[PDB]
Amino acid sequence: AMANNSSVANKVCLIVIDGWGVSEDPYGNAILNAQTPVMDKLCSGNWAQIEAHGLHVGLPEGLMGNSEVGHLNIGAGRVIYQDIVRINLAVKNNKFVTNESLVDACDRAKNGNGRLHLAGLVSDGGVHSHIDHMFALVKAIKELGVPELYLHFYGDGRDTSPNSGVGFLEQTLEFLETGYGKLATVVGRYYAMDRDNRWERINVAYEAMIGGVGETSDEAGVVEVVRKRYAADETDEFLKPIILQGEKGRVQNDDTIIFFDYRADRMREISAAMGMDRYKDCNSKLAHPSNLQVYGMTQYKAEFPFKSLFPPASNKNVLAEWLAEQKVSQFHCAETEKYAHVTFFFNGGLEKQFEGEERCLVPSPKVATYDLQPEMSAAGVADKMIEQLEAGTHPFIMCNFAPPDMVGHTGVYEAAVKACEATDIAIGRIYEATQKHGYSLMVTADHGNAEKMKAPDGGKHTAHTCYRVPLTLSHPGFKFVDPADRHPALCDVAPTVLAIMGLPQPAEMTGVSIVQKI
Amino acid sequence: AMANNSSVANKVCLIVIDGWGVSEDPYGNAILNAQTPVMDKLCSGNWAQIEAHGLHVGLPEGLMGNSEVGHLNIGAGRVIYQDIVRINLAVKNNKFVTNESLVDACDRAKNGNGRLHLAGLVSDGGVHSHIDHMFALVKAIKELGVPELYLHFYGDGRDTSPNSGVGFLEQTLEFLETTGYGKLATVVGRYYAMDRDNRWERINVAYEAMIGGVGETSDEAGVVEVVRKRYAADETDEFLKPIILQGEKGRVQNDDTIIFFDYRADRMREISAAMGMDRYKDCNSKLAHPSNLQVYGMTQYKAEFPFKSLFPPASNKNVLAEWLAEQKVSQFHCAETEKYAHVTFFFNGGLEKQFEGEERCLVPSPKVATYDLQPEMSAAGVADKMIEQLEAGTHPFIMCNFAPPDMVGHTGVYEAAVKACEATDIAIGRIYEATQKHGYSLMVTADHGNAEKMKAPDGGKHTAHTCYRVPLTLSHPGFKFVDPADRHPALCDVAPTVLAIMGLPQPAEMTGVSIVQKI
Ligand SMILES: [Cl-]
Ligand SMILES: [Cl-]
Ligand SMILES: [Cl-]
Ligand SMILES: [Cl-]
Ligand SMILES: [Mn+2]
Ligand SMILES: [Mn+2]
Ligand SMILES: [Zn+2]
Ligand SMILES: [Zn+2]
Repeated sequence: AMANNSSVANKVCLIVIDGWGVSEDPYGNAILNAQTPVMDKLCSGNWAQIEAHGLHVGLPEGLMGNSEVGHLNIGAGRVIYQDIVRINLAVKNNKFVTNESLVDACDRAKNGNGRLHLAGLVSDGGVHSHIDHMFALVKAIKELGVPELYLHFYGDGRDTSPNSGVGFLEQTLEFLETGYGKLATVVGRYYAMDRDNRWERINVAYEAMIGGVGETSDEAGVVEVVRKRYAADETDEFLKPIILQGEKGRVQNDDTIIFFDYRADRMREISAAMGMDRYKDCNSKLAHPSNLQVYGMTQYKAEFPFKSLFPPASNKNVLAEWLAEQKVSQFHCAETEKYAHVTFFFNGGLEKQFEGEERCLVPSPKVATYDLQPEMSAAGVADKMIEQLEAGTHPFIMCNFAPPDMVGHTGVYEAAVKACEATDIAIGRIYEATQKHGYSLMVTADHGNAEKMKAPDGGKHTAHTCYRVPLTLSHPGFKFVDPADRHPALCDVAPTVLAIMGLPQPAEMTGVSIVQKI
Repeated sequence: AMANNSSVANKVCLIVIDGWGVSEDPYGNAILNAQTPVMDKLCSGNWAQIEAHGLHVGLPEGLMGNSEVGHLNIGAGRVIYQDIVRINLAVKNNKFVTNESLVDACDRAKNGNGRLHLAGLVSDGGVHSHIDHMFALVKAIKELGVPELYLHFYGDGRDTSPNSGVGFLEQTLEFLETTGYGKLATVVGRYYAMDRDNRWERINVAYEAMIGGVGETSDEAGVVEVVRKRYAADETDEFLKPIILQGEKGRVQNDDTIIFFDYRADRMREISAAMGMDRYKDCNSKLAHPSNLQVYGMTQYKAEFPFKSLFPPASNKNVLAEWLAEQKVSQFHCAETEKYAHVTFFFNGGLEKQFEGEERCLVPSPKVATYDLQPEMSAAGVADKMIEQLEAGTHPFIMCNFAPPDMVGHTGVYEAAVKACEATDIAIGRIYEATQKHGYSLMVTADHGNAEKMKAPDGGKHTAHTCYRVPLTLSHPGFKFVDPADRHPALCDVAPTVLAIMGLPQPAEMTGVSIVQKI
């Protein structure tokens, strides 16, 4: 128990059903078709339906939700953005020109020797990078007034077929006359983007960038150089270096460099060769430049000192942390299959247990597949939550219910039906104890699943869905309201909890409470 | 980092493959049939095959392993038993006579009014209890010299047939006259004694039979005839209304002591709480509640109860993670999401505690509907993180789990299971190469089998774990495997062996043995 447990206005019990979405279509919908009298009552009158997929939860548009994202967003009281979504939003919304690390890098160049470099995979493959990110960067760098910009083009031959490079090269050249920036290197990813510690490969790109070791060319003719490579059966992935500009186009002493790939695994070696001691591993006859600073689109290794344009989200003052800071104790409970989700992920994506936080794990059943015991261990989770309600120790308690997602993944419709009936029973037992012991009950889900067990052709559908999830509230003194500018979403669950409890909301929660007092 | 990291003789990398068993049968064997050159080499020459099922890992005889049992036993360096196994062993090896809580209860009776009660379900059902356990308690209590012992018989009709109770009753009566000691005091159906839905009006019937003799009077000579008459009236074992023997002397009285012998908690919480706490209020009984009772349970029924238990939960002190921290040696635990709990909560002894110097790493599992769509799962990422720790050299003990063989094995797709095992072997190869570059000894084991048996005999899918042995490998050529003196080697021997290789002391709580020998 924590010192301020008494100051709380309302004690709250939060049930996160796993894989329970709202769909009015009955075909293969195990939730609609199950006997679910408890949720039928809670999901009536004052209840909301909130988004748990796509950009509402920080995922690419149209992509289904999942347990890790779902619990992260539920616990955070804000949208947790996947890296790609963050960068594409920055491009769409012209946010690079005020990006803290990009501004820092351009200030560095401006107060120094004026020289900046851009390096990465240049194609529309979208696995490691996108040319659109490089274009957005060039435009921002120009607007920020950097004197000299050079581009190092790593040719793509795996994510964009082996003969498209000549087109991305032509596109880049045409782009640059913008009227700003100069192409300095072309080399295949086989050399620049090795991830198997074959530093003799890395050395070709390192020497190309530092020393101009390669075939000399200029903007005029560079496409013909590449065509000559194609005719000799040397494709994009494997292009040996082509050198444009002269020493001025090389990565020199005091220069600043930005890698624009957002996937770390194939950038660790080249970035480390430029900005740390791995140049020693290259065995280059060239001298390593002094006083370089390297920036990455994202964090490539925690051990690296490089600043990142989009570093890992700090995720400060998630609900669990804020309650501890407010001196309010809490309880998190799940069975084994979702135990990590209510702990590691619910608490912001890190291994941390906060002062006053008590955790409880219920063993999952030992069966080959969960359709053989569709009720799983929902009953035992219910037992532990009822025990906490009778104690009354913790003003905020929460649990996860596993059956709908885990049985949903089997594709067995009748098993999913039994799973939803057992889950509804457990919810009813918790609800009756909340009403006897003075807790307000909120039921949600992290994403849907069991409401869609059949594909259109009548076969199994074993995946999560994009349907909305419920949000219920037993307290009669509140009414659900929508946000001003967007649909309600999981980021709004935690702000709302705090409102009911009568606690302050931290600035870091950019979600909003979606209830009003009445 | 930690202060004695440099004192270790050998740094150890422990890989726990999930669901990788040893079977020579090629039929449906995705492990054997997959291309696995790395594990084929590690599992040659000096290597061992160790047990991961049944009593070797604390489970009932013949029962397959699972990830919680396996990671518990691997982490603990001892057999982590299941309540049932512990009690059955105690009966076989005459250990009730020296059970600490049983002796406490018998000393209480002996120093007090001399009166002790046994209460539970009397049948061979084996779900909630076993009559063999009750007989063993009678024999031990007699040997301990308790003056008076009374038995309260809850009739079984759910875990055994509805008209079998007369046999268990006859058996019990003959048994008591074989011990010249102990008296049957009550017969009442589990419908009353063993409710688990808070129907306190049912609990009260049993409570009043035990406390005040509310029921039908009988004696040893008559009880069988009474029960048979119940049967003729369509009242079977589960629903027997109370039968009262010995009169008041057989009742639960002031200052009496009572032992419940069921090992399953869910149906004992109500009657035991009625006797030993405040739920007698809920019974609304006409009888006064007795003063100064003491209640003992076969096992712990609820943490909130003050009751001593004959077999309380394992303390699990000085598991490997705690012991390494106590020796001021740092450590690293890594897994992907599906097995992250197993390398943390379970590996460390079944609790939420992170010890000083322990660094943890969770690798996201792939977001696919079912894992046969990406059978390599995230084995490569786990390997990337282990290789980063091996290059750093910070932690003298590092360990990881590889999920694919178990999780893909559960899909029953043979070719996907094969791909899972090939990816697992590749990841192992990359780790092995890192341990040789950076001066670690490599040990590979598994928590139980799965993928070595993907097809049932009829050609259908086999999605379950198995009872096959698992490997234990060691790259250090200074040691040879040696079997234990008195049993097959098992998962409980993995942790002691690690310590032996690292040159560290072994805590007394690790009752496993190192199964290597210095050369
Ligand atoms: Cl790739
Ligand atoms: Cl933040
Ligand atoms: Cl039962
Ligand atoms: Cl112990
Ligand atoms: Mn799922
Ligand atoms: Mn398994
Ligand atoms: Zn989920
Ligand atoms: Zn396992």
